[PDB]
Amino acid sequence: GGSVIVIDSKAAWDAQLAKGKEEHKPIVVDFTATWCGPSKMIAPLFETLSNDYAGKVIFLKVDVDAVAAVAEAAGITAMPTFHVYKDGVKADDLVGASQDKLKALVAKHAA
Repeated sequence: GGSVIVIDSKAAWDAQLAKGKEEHKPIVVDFTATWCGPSKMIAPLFETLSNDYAGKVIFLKVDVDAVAAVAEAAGITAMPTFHVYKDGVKADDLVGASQDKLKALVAKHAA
């Protein structure tokens, strides 16, 4: 899926956040579920932005079915939910399938 990194475990989740802190590059995470309509509708844009901003922003995907513990720790309630992580901690979020809002989120934290 474009440049998006599929997170398959808590261990991979921690390592990616640790690398993003090392490299001083922001991380945008898409918390998804295959039963969620809005999640499937904005996934193509998340993939496109992952290609456009490759080198500036790290893009992760967390399926709440595959890694329930990471979704629980993140406090997810609705989907799609986007989280921005800087230096290991959550710095921003965006809930909903708004296309303009997602483009603005990635642009805000890539500058």
